[PDB]
Amino acid sequence: SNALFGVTSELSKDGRERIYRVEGQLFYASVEDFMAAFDFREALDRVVIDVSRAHIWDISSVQALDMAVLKFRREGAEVRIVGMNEASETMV
Repeated sequence: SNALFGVTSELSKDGRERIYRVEGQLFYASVEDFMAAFDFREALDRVVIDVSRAHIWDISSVQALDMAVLKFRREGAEVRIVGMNEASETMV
């Protein structure tokens, strides 16, 4: 479900970088919805995934973030995560 989390994004003026902003609760039950939030095929030099406003609750949701990162990297982007420390405090 995407009831408990949201993803928005903003593209740079040159179209070369996209920042995704994730907010709310990330649980294993919503992994497929989380994946569907990203456009992995976009021609980008850089992707930022900002999870500073999100809470990761389980290791499946960590692995889903890692997979989104890997998929952007395989499509040629330099990828960085912002807010991992804050998002990871809930990983219980």
